[PDB]
Amino acid sequence: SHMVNMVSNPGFEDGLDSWQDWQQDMSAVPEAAHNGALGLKIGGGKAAGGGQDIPLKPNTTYILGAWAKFDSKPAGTFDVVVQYHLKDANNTYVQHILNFNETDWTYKQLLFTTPDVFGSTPELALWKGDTSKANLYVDDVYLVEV
Ligand SMILES: OC[C@H]1O[C@@H](O[C@H]2[C@H](O)[C@@H](O)[C@H](O[C@H]3[C@H](O)[C@@H](O)[C@H](O[C@H]4[C@H](O)[C@@H](O)[C@H](O[C@H]5[C@H](O)[C@@H](O)[C@H](O)O[C@@H]5CO)O[C@@H]4CO)O[C@@H]3CO)O[C@@H]2CO)[C@H](O)[C@@H](O)[C@@H]1O
Ligand SMILES: [Ca+2]
Repeated sequence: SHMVNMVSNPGFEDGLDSWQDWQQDMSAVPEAAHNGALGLKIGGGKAAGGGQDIPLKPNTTYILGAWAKFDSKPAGTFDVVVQYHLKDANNTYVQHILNFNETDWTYKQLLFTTPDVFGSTPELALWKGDTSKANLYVDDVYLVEV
């Protein structure tokens, strides 16, 4: 079966379309492509990233996945995250996190199950917290209902 990818412009083949650019250090470039013509490059030297809002169903399991690599050895990580608050008194911030520190193309995925009620709109974050000179490439991001 072909399962719908909920991520808009998931392979950056439409450049930066549908991705919020938080630090102005994102570019869609050939060298960052694992698939197709383009991938996302997040420039090194400081923490930077981007993301998009993706409304999710309650009490539902999702696959979150991505291909990523640093072009040189990072100090920290690049993280692919689905994050949202719970509707509780503590405003609990839930994060489903894939950590990447690899210097070769690497695919990782996780599965998570959403709560009964959301406290905020789920956000898919591509967060390169690493502050080394290493550039980060990411491509073919997936968010898929099971
Ligand atoms: O800049 C203008 C622009 O801002 C937008 O808001 C952005 C903001 O710019 C970003 O800086 C911010 O980045 C945050 C990431 O979204 C979020 O995913 C990340 O969360 C961290 C978390 O802080 C950390 O504790 C966690 O550590 C885990 C480890 O990774 C695991 O290995 C370990 O096992 O467990 C720990 C604990 O769980 O990692 C996660 C993932 O890295 O924190 C970033 C901030 O430091 O995102 C904002 C959006 O949410 C704004 O939206 C725009 O409108 C505006 O133009
Ligand atoms: Ca691509």
